[PDB]
Amino acid sequence: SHMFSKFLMNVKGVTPRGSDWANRLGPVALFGYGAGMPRRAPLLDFFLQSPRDCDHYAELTIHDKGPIECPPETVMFMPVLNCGQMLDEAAGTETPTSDEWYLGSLEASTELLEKGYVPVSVGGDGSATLSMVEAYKRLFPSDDIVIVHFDARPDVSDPRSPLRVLLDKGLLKGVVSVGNRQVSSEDRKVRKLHKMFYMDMHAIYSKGLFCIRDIRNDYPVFISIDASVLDPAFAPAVDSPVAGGLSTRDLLHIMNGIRGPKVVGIDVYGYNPDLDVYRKDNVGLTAIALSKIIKEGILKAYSISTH
Amino acid sequence: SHMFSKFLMNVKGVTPRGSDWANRLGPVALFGYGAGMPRRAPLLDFFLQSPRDCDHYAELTIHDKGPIECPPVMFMPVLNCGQMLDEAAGTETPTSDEWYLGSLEASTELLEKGYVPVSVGGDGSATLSMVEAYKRLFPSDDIVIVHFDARPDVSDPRSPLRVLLDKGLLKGVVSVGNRQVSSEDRKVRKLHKMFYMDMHAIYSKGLFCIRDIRNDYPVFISIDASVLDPAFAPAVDSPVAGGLSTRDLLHIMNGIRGPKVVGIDVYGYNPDLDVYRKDNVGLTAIALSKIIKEGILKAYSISTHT
Amino acid sequence: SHMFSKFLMNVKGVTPRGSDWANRLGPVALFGYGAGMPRRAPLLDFFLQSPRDCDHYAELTIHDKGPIECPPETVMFMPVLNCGQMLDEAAGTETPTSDEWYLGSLEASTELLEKGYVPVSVGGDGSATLSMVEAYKRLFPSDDIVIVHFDARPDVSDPRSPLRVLLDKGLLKGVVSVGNRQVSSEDRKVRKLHKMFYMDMHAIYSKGLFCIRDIRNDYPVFISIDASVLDPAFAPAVDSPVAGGLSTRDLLHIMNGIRGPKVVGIDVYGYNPDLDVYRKDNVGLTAIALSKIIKEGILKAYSISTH
Repeated sequence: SHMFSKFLMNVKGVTPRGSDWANRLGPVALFGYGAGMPRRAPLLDFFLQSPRDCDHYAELTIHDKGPIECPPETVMFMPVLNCGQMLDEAAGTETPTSDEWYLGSLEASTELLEKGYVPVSVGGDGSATLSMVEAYKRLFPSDDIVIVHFDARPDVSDPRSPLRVLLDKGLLKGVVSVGNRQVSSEDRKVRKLHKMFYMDMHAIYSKGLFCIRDIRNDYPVFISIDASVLDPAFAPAVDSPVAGGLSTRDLLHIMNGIRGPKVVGIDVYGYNPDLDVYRKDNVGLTAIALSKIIKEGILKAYSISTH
Repeated sequence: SHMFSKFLMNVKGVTPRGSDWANRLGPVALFGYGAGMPRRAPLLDFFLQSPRDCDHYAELTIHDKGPIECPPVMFMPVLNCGQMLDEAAGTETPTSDEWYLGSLEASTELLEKGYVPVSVGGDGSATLSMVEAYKRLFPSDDIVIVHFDARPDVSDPRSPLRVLLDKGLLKGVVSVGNRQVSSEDRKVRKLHKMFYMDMHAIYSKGLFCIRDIRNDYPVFISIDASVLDPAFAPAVDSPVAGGLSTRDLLHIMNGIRGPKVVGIDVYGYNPDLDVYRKDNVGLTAIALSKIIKEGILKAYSISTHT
Repeated sequence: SHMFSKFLMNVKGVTPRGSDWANRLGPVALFGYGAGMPRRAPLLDFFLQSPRDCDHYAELTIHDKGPIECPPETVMFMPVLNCGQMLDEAAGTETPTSDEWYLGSLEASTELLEKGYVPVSVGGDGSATLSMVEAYKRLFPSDDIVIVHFDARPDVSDPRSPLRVLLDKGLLKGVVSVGNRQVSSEDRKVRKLHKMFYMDMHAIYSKGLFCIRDIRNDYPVFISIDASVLDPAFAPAVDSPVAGGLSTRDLLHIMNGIRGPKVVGIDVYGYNPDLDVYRKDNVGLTAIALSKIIKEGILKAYSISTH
C-alpha cells in the first residue's frame, strides 16, 4: 500500500542498534497503528506530548532519528525512537485493507527487530499483535514466545482473531489472559484446548489486586493490551464496554509484575476516539489513561527480569 | 391506569412456572419500571442489547413468552415483560399511587406464577410494592432486605424502606455503602435495629475482604445507583463522592447469602443526569446493565452456605 | 486590590472566637480563592449547596455571620463561617495579579487566624498554601509546621512553586508528599536536600491503600490538596492530568489518618471548570468529588488528635 510508503521508507532508513547497547535492554521503537479505527488517530500524538517522567524514577527521551545513544548507568534515561504514524494522511483517502495493514505492520516490525529495537505499537484494533510476534518468530525461530494479554474478553472464539491465529499456528509457548469478565462457552473450549492460563476480574479482585506481586515467566514476553480491560470509568472509548474492570492504577500494578528475560513487543489498542468521554476542553479520558499505560509499558521493556 | 393496560394484560397472560422447575431456583421475570423518572427510560432496552455472558461462567437467555424451559448447561432464562408504561398510549404521566398499584399487581402475578421478579428503573418505590406482594402471598416467610445506597433513606416516613419497616413486614435490613447519614437516619437505625455497612468502615476493613453477608431468610435486593461513586454512576440526583466502584458492588453482591431471592430492584438512574460518551452512550447505563445481569445470576445461585 | 475590598471588609469585621470555644478545636472559616484559574470559579457555591452530613456522623452548619456559637458536647455540629468569594464579581473587569492574590490571601488568613478561626481556602492554583502558612508563621513564630501535600507531582522543582518557597525560607518543620506519580530528577534532588517524606502512588498502592492507618505527627499540620492527586476518572478538571491516581474514597481514607494537635489551615485547589467532565445537567464531576473532600477536610480540623 502506497499509504505506508513514507513511513516504511523511514523505518528501514533507521540506524541499527549501536555496539554501546551490548547486553543492555532496548532501545525502544514506537509507531502508530490505525487498523480498524477511525482515520483520525490522536493517541500517538497525545502520548508524545505527555510528561516524560514515570512512576518508577526514570525518564523517557524521545528521538525522531538515530543514532540512539545508550545512556550511562547513572543517567535514568529511556530512549524511544518515534517512527510516527504508519498511515500517512493526505496520501489519499484510501482505507488500507486488513491484509495491507498486516503486511505494513509485519515489515515495520521485522525491520525494527532486526535492527535491535523493541517495537511498541499504539492504536488500532489489536491485529498488530498478530503481525508483530510473527515478525519476531520469523527472525528468532528458536525463541519461545509467551503473550500476556489484557482484555475484557478472551477474544479467541473467532478463528480470525489475532490471538487465535497465533495459537492455531502453534507460534505461542503460552498465553496469560488478564482481566476477562465476559467469557463465552466457546471461549472456555479454546481455553482448555490451547491450555491457556487466565486471571478473570472477579477472581483477581477477591484475592486482592495489590496482592499480585508478579507473573512468573522465563520466556520472552509480548505485552498485548486492549483498552477494554479497563473499567469504562477510566477507558470509556471501547466498543461494547464491560463494567467492572481494572482501574488505570490496577493495570499499572499488574504490568509491573510481569517477569521475563526480554520484551518481544508491546501492543496498546482498542481505543476509538468516537467512543470517548471528553472534558470540556475536548481532551479524551481514554487517551489520558493509555498515554500513561504506554509510558510505563516502555519502562517495562527496559527493566524486566526473570526475578 | 390505562398506561399500564397493554403491559398488565401480557403479564397475567404469562404461562406459569413449569413442573420441571422442580425445587430449583428461578426462573426470573424482568420488567421496566419508570416511577419518578423521565418518560424516556432506556435502561431496560440497554440491558436487553448487552452481552449475555456473566462473570461466573453462566449465560443469560432472554425470552419474550413462555413456557420457560428449565435448563439441564449453565443457562439462565429471563422472561422479558418489557416496559410497564406503554409509550404512545397517551401523553399522560401515571401518579405515584398508579405506579404502586401497577407494580404491586404485576409482582403478585409473577410471584405466584413462580417467577422471581426483577424491576429495572424508577426511583425505588418498586421495592415497596414488590416485597408487599411477596408478603401478601407468603405471610409465613420472613423477609430481609439488602439495601445498597449512598443514603440510609429512612428519615422520610414516606420512604419505601421506612414504610416497610413501619408496617413490620421486614425481619431485618442490611444497609450497604451509606456515606451520607443524618441525625434522623441514626435514630431510625437504632429504633429498627438496622444493620449497616458504611463506606468508610467497609473500605478501611478491606472491600475485597468481605466474604459473606450471612443470612438464612429470603432476601430482597434493593440497589440504588447512588451507592456507586459518581465516577461510575453519575446519573443520580444529589451525587455523593467516595462510593463503590462497579467491581466493588459486584463483589459485595456475590457475597449475599440466603435460601432464595424474593425480588430485585435496580433504580435511581436518570438519563438526564448521566455522563455521555461521544456516541451518546451513558456511563451509568453501562455500569447498571452489568449489575442487573449479575443480579439475575444471584437469584439462580444463592445459598445459605457461608 | 479593589476586587478584594468587599470581601476583606467583611472578613476583618468578623466577631472573634468566643470564650465558649474554651480549648476546643475550631471554629472554621471558609473563603473562595481564585488565583491562577479562570475568573468564573463555581467550586465554593457548589460546596455550599451540598449535603452537610459527613462520613463520620457529624453535621456541618454554615453561617454567613457571627458570633459562632460553640455547640454542646452531645450535639455533633461543626460550625463553618462562610466568608464567601475573595474576588467580587461586580467590582470591575480587572484581573488580580499574582501579588495581589498573595497579599489578599495573606491578609484574610492573618485576620481569620488571630480571630481564632481555622482558615480553609477553596480554589485557585495552590498559591494559597504559601500565603496561609506564612500568615500562621507570622502570628506564631514558635510553632513548628508540617505540611501534608496531596499531589500528582512533588511540585518543588520550580523555585517559584509555593512549597519550594516555603522550604527555601525555612518555614517548614517537615513535608509529607502523598500520591506523587510524576517525579522528575530535579524533584528527587529537592526531596533529598530538604529531607522530604513522600508516599508515591505505586508504593502506597502495592502496600495496600486501606492498610494506611495513620500519618503520625506531633506538630500543627497544614493540609494542602491538589485535585490532580485524584485519578482523572474522579477529578478530570486538572491541568496536565496524570492517570493512575487516587479514588475519592482513597483520598478520604488517607486524609482521615492524618495526625496532629491542630490544623493550621486547609487548601483545596487545582480545579479548573474549563477542564471538567460534565453531566448532561452541567454538573462537573470534579466539583462533586472536591465538595466531598472539602467537607471531610473541615471534619478533620475539628477532630484531629496526636493519637
